[PDB]
Amino acid sequence: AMRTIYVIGIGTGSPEFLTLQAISGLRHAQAIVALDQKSDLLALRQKIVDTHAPGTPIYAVTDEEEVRRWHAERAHLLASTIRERTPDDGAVAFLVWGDPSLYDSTLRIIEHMRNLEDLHADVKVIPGITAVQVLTAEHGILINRIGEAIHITTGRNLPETSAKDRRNCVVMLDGKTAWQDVATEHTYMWWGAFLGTEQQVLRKGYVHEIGAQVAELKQQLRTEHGWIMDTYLLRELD
Ligand SMILES: C[S@@+](CC[C@H](N)C(=O)[O-])C[C@H]1O[C@@H](n2cnc3c(N)ncnc32)[C@H](O)[C@@H]1O
Ligand SMILES: [Mg+2]
Repeated sequence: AMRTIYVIGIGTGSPEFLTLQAISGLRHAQAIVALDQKSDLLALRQKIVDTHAPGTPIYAVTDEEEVRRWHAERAHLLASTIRERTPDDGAVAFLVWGDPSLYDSTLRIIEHMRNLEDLHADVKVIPGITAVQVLTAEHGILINRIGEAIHITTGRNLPETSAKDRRNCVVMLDGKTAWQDVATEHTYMWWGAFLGTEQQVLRKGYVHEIGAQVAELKQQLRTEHGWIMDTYLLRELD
């Protein structure tokens, strides 16, 4: 009939964040794919699979005109791999850090690939715990004040974000230190890096007070580990 493609959120930093639904999907997949270096992450991901889908290898796919050429080749690669490793009624799982819906290209890639390679499949998305949810849980805070909007955005977008939206915003994908550029005396920040993991680091306080310190810390950690992923929440406590 058709194959099932599970797109499975595997959470952030720890195997404890996996849902029952995710575990069922992993255990029923006849093949596992991940579109991707960060050795710590590869190791965490393998640990999740070793625990729940032991005996199933992870097929990890890694990267002008060249990008467009790579996408076509990647599409052919994915379709061929799926057809080889699963029967016509079988199931493949794609692993996605956090939740598949949030700042991730896997679903888009799958949809493009299916169209280009004429791959008949039922796509089923399985939610997972996002970095945002780990940040708020580890700090023991609410993501909003009563009735308040929540603006989730990127470091690149932050300087162009309205003051009104910056009253309660979550910032992802910040390669720099964008809190320094938008803070007032009332701006409070909850920050975290390597959330969920044994190398988790949390900081909080007024940007007035801690912003330069966290900027220094983020560089220290990046030099040490070779990379860093942080998420933070800014709130105007006026
Ligand atoms: C490519 S997006 C993927 C988001 C993912 N789908 C999710 O639901 O969390 C990567 C961004 O997520 C955040 N991030 C992911 N893992 C993190 C972690 N363990 N600690 C802190 N931030 C993390 C950072 O903002 C990072 O730049
Ligand atoms: Mg205040």
